[PDB]
Amino acid sequence: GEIQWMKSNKETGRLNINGPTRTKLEPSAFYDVFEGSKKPAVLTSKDPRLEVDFEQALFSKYVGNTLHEPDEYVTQAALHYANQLKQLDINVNKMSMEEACYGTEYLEAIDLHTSAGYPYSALGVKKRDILDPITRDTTKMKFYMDKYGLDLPYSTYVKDELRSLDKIRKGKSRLIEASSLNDSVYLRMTFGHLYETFHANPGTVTGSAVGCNPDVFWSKLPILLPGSLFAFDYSGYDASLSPVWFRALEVVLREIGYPEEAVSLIEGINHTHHVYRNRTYCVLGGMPSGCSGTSIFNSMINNIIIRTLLIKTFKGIDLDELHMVAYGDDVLASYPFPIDCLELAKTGKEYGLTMTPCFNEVTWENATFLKRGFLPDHQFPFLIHPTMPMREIHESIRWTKDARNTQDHVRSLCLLAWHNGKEEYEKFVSTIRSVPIGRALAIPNYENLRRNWLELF
RNA sequence: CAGGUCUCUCGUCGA
RNA sequence: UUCGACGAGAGA
Repeated sequence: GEIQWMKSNKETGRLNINGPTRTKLEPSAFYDVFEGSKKPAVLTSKDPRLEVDFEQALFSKYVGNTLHEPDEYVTQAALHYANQLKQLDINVNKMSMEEACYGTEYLEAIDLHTSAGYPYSALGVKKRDILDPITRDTTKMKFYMDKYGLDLPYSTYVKDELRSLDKIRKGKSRLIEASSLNDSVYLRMTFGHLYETFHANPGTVTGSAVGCNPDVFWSKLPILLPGSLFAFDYSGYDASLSPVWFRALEVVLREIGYPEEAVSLIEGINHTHHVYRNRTYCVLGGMPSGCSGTSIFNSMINNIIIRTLLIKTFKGIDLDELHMVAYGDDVLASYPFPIDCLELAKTGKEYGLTMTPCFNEVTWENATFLKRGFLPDHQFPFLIHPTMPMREIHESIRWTKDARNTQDHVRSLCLLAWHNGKEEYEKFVSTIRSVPIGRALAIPNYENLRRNWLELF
């Protein structure tokens, strides 16, 4: 992905989208008793902690484009993935606007607690001023889709969140491309049922982990991915995607029977306009993260990428012998034979992909997925714990958006940490008990946590 | 008053 | 066990 041009809003006529510059994160009741080095991200170029120029850092991720267009390897990869998807019988029909707006069983209603995007926010219209969970009315929605059309620009904002200390001085905050309500509605209408299918089917048919629950999914993976394991992460996945991957995504959607009217929306996300503050810019390539279907499309593309890199790098691959699941850029995969990932990553560079783990042999003992390790339980080794490092839980507990959430916050971290074992857990709970606010919390005991988890099977 | 698309899990109030 | 509204945490 590559920024094509960037121009004044006075020159493009776009209303300006200016978000808040101050963080909602503040030191928690446990800032003092736990060690950590993450801080809230830089949100303005004025930030004292900055050691670089902000806006060049913010946009440095768009590292250009390479292939615009499938070679035969991309093409066979896309069709193998698309053929796999056929067993799901995805309904390529349009969703009503009412379903796109207000939800179904496997499609959540549009989130009424977040911005309505360009132009509404600059105009002071909120989603809840257009959509209504009780009436379930869509005439106000249709009116505004008529008034402002489709293919509106994405409102860029900096994500308020913790980052590593390295990424503070280097202005390496992450961007949110807020979707306009109009585009959310239209991409939900045309792809709602695909979303429904992917949400109801985490696994190795969709090749997607969206909708999994690591507590029980981790024990399912060694069955789902038999044979030898490989994996990697990517440097700046969404911004590194060249248009060829969006043209492959269109082949896949075509093969499962979408009409061209639907398939060509994908070009409307491979080619995008964004409004950051007072200036407009335009990107070719690259997934706009806040867009509808972004996690699903990124995972589909990832299935295309892996297959493409398999058959271009080695002779005599049988794609039908590949198992994989992706969650965005995160990949876990298996093949009857060990796969040289250093070689794969190299091929990935020929397509603009910067892929990252030396190339250690991937084992269940060292693999990670969704930032969790894998650790067979001692009593029952056919049941696998998702392990989250204690450093990350320590970093989390030192901050708060509202002291009213301490119990929920600390409870949620307890359910993540215990998988690291009784010793590490009791040390965690004990530090929490070392401040008065810690002593007031309801904290489960490891044995209860372990028994509850054991009973899930 | 603002700051995306989502998943899971937990909690609070109901059925 | 299941379903709705709201809040939270982690992950993508």
